[PDB]
Amino acid sequence: HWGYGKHNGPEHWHKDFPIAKGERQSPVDIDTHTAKYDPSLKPLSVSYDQATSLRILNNGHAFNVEFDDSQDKAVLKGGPLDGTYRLIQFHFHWGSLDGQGSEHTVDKKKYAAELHLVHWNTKYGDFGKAVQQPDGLAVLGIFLKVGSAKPGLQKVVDVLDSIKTKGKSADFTNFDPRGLLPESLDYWTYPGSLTTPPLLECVTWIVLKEPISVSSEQVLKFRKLNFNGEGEPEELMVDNWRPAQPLKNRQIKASFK
Ligand SMILES: [Zn+2]
Repeated sequence: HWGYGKHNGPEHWHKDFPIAKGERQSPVDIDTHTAKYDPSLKPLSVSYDQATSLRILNNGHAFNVEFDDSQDKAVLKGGPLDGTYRLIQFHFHWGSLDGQGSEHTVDKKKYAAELHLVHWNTKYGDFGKAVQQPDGLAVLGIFLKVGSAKPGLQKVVDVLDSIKTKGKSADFTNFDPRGLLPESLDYWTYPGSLTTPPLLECVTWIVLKEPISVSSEQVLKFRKLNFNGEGEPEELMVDNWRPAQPLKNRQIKASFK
């Protein structure tokens, strides 16, 4: 029964998921004055040309756009990573107001939202095995600010009416995740965790420096989603973000000077 309310939000998660107070929790604040350039970091390789989206699902905490991860169709490699990581889903976290919504922060700045493209390391065979490993997942995080519309998001926005409430799904084929990327692939990277229960410390985070812009109408449609199921009391799906956690014994590395 975890969520983002008063009685079940991030500050309660540790009772059921004690690693919430662990050594490698996410998100974190990215201090651009202490992150150090690492010349051994390689460019990211994002290979999404054969991506096969299947479905979109309201899981009661966000919505997931799901992919076929039974072949190396949409993969992330390079950067800080060893090996090949397959895209399984993306989702967002967003606010009730444009001044909050992101999970990571940059010099304490909160963005309106944050996109997470979730990938698992093919050496572990399946997502469920990957999340048990410290190098099991690679999550590409992309900030959203409100400004111009993002044309490549509009197909997602327009399906949201069909998945208003928890447990609803809809076919969602032929969606191209390349339309969600910024121009630059400059990034920060650090070792961390899932940002939702079970909060497993299995993620190499790759957070892009450059935000994407979405329109105020686009974000407004995110905020019409519901956390509840159909026929239950309506509670708008907003503020589904975990705040920054202690960095502890970690360094954030930058791919760029
Ligand atoms: Zn996420």
